[PDB]
Amino acid sequence: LGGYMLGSAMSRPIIHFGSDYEDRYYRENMHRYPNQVYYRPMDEYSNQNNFVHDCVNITIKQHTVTTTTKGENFTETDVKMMERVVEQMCITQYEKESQAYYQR
Repeated sequence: LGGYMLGSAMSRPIIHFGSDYEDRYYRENMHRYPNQVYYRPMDEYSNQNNFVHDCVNITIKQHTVTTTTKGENFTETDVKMMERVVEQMCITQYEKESQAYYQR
């Protein structure tokens, strides 16, 4: 966390995996997953998935670590469901300042 920020929530997205089962599983148990993602300003690694994967892994880690506190682990399914969400948020965060940076 040594030099990041918490810039916006972007509610709780819905991301239709392609299985009615997962689509319920998430819609029940979404609250354990995030509604905000940490990130940094553009300092290298800023184009397609580069920036997104870095902030994703931090926020998926922050969830991991919040649940090593409570006495849980997110199994890899929950983690992959989180990654869908945490990516969708961070892509939106790229689509703010970086789009002004590439405006001129």
